Amino acid sequence: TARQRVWRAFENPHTSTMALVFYYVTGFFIAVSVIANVVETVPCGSSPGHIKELPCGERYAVAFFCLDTACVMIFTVEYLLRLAAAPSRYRFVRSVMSIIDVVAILPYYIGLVMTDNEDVSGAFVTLRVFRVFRIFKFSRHSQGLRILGYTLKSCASELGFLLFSLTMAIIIFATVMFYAEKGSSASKFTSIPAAFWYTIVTMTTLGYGDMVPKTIAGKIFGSICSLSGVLVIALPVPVIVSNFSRIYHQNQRADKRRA
Amino acid sequence: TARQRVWRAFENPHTSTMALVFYYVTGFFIAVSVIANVVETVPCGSSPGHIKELPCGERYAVAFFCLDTACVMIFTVEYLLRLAAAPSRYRFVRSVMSIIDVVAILPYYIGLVMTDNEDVSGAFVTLRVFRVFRIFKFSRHSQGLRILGYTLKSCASELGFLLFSLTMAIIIFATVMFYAEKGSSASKFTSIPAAFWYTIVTMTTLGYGDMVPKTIAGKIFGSICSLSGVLVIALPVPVIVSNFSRIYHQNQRADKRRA
Amino acid sequence: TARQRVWRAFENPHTSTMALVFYYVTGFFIAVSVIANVVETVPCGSSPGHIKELPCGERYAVAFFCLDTACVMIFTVEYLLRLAAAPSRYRFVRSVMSIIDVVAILPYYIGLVMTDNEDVSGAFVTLRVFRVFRIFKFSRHSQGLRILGYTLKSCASELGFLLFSLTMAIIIFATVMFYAEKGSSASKFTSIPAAFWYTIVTMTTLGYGDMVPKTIAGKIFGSICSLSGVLVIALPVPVIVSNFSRIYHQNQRADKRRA
Amino acid sequence: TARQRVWRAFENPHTSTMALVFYYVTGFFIAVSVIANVVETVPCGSSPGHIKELPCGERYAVAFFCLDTACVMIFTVEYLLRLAAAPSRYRFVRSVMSIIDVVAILPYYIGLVMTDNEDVSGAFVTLRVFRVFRIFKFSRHSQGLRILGYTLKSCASELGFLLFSLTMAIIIFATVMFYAEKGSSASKFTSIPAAFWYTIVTMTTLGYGDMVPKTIAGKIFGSICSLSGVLVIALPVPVIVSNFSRIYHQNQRADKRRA
Ligand SMILES: [K+]
Ligand SMILES: [K+]
Ligand SMILES: [K+]
Ligand SMILES: [K+]
Repeated sequence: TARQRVWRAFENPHTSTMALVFYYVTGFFIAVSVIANVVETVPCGSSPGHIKELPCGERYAVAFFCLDTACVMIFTVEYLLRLAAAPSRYRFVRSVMSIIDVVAILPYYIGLVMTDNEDVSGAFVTLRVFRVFRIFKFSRHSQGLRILGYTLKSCASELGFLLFSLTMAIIIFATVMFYAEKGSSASKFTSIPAAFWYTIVTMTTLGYGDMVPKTIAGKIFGSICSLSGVLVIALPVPVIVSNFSRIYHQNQRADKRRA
Repeated sequence: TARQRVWRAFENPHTSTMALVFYYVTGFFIAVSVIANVVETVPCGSSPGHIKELPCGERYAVAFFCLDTACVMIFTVEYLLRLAAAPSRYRFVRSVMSIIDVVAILPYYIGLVMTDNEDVSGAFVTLRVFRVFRIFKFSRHSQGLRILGYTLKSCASELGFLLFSLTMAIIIFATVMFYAEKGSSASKFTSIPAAFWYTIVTMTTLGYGDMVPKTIAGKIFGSICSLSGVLVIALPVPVIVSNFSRIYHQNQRADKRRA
Repeated sequence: TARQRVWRAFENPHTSTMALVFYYVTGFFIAVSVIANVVETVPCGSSPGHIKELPCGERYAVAFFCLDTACVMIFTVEYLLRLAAAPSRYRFVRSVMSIIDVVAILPYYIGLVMTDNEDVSGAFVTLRVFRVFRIFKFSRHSQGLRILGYTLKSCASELGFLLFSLTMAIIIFATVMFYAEKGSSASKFTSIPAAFWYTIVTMTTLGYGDMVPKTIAGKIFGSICSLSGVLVIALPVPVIVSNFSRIYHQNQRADKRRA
Repeated sequence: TARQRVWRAFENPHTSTMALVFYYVTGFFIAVSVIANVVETVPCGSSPGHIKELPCGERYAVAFFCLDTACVMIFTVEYLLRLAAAPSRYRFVRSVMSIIDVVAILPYYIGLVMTDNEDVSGAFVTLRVFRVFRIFKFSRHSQGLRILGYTLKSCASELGFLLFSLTMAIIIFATVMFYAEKGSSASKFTSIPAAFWYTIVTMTTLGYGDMVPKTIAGKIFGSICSLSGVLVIALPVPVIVSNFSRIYHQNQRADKRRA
């Protein structure tokens, strides 16, 4: 029944002090890995023996590699233990969180096996991006009751419909703006996909201001887009508020049910 | 009983499998026409024998014309069958979906009969814009768009009042901003219609930043406009969500009446 | 009882057809006055006998003066009739709407009596601004049930508290940003009142981008300001939604009470 | 029974008219100190005998110092009486209003004892910033601030979770934007902390426009970030309004219990 004990330690950390300490140390390692990934891109000053400043990941490549490999060893042993402790190993692997784990650790090994092609580009940057997946294990650690997550799932149909309507509106407004502004001087509306950027920025009430209309027709349709954007940004608030109230009351009723 | 069978197959595609196949085929062609319209404006890049990169709709004008006319023939045939199978031709034409189909289908024929004036300026832009309403045919492919349109129809007098109040506030704030900003050096507030743009951008909380006040009075009234825009973000939500909720409740009442 | 008849015609337009036609013609004159004020600032092209283009109000000064004086005569006779028809003339004058009327018409007469000092500045622009008050008579004409107005009055305490808290937050964040950014190169945070503009723009989620932080401390506190701005723009929506629902239900219950 | 009478006069200014006078006097001095802090940074304009316009706090450093020390002596005396009249000195000091008073009152004395190092850089900025918390003493002058602070205390774990989730999303989006934008020419995404600014600006729907993506991948992920920001505008509203409504209901329950 050893698998039962280790699985109970993993899936339920507060039951045993050993489970709690393992949970806390692996959370600490997750946090240090995230911070190391963020910090290795910060340029170090004083330009030691170089024309320009180097990032922390290049000036201290060995140190950051040691930190990354320590974090990856911890994550790998933890994942293998979870795999060997799962009552249904196939079902555990089919879980989304196991997918997050595997896609978080495998970038390191892929970078290892491509050491011969050290000058790799496009795939190297993509692997370094995929290292961001380690953050998603925080929600395994900050696994507090997902009342907001449950309410977001409660509005999944509304969000899907809102995204479809947003796609329709974006295409329509982008067509209109491109044809209203294709002819301006040094125009940034060089195509309908180019106006996708303006439309998505306007309908979310960002307004960066890099692409702004310069024609009277362009400004009229940009105003229509702005009002549609006000509606877009404003709709979800009462929906989420009502759903959150309902779910919180359901959870309190379940609490008084279990008591 | 053949024409009415065809008509009910049009209304209810899920009944007959052949009707469902025709439904999915026309939906796929709608999506293809929309994507072709969006893509034909993209610059091809490194145009062969041309310094400037031509749009893909100009590099391959023959291929894009053939694809467009294929989609247009499909739409015209489908509309003609919808006209023949419809019991009341006048009322069916009066149905808003029929108007959408008509306004999406003529632009191709208008471009056809206008081939003598192939050197036009402006009108071709309007026709190519009107080609975008092929998207609205997707209303026939979703219950969400149908209920959204019903809600928008419900919020007609109320959203009209909100648009009227927004127009009032826009004129007031544009007046005060033009008069505060007309004297500035190299000012963009050259008139009150010119300040309509700044006012509508500020209320919607875009803030592109192309027109910003540069005087103390202008900045004061811009702050007032910004706060009024914060209120604008909230003004139409009660009406929209109340009408939508009423429609939702009546729909669930009908659904339980079905049971 | 003539005063009774004329007062009933004024305060209740739909009772008599004469009252309705007078109401509609004075509304038409209000609209034409508003449009004339907006249009007289639009620059006329072709620069007739001038170095630069003239606005419609200067190229056609006589025509716009005739239009303005016709509108002012109509407004003046209407206001005098209302004054002579009011059962309590002092109480009628004490009404806010009579104040709006008097402040809408008197700018014209003040401009008349200052014809000797035709080169007046600062007060002339202020009078032309005060001509915007004619728009507020639309809400006398579009006097439809102010459910939104009643709900806004229902939240008057909440809005007052929100403005006080907004003033506190603006002063605090402006102090912090000015002291974080007083030393940057060519800094636009030249004073705490200068940073009032940045703070009010950031806390409303405009982000024009003319004043942006350039220091690490400035960016940190700008991020705190941005989050506070998200809260500011987001709070009023559920409040107004609930109040609107409550007031609409109260009004429907009053309707079924009167029936 | 004199000390406790003084203490209850401090707690309940409306009881004794002399207590109310002292209350309004200290509130007026708080407002005066706040306005003096704000105004002393304004450039005086056309400095006599100086090319650069000095701030009013430097043109009249003696007058502003005298006004500041008057306000500080009033605050120090008022705090000393609050300390003497308080029954439990330790607990009263532990009360948050006492901490606010202390942190607002020391900066003047810290500047006093530091007069030897009158040539400091940076520390004086921190002290002058800490002078802004004289505003928070207005919490003693409003029930709205008190209930707002109680609500913020209630939304402690939940708003902590929201800040944690915002940090997670900010790190993820900053990573993807830095890696999409690091290769651009003259890019402002020089690191992941550098892209923290763009990410937090985009989620809050500011869009200053100083940092904008200039690559197709960057624009795609910026659009995703913009939509996530639209969701951010709605995420904390349910918690805030639910806790505030619970506090409001309990307050009305207590008020009717008073009746
Ligand atoms: K901007
Ligand atoms: K916004
Ligand atoms: K914005
Ligand atoms: K903006």
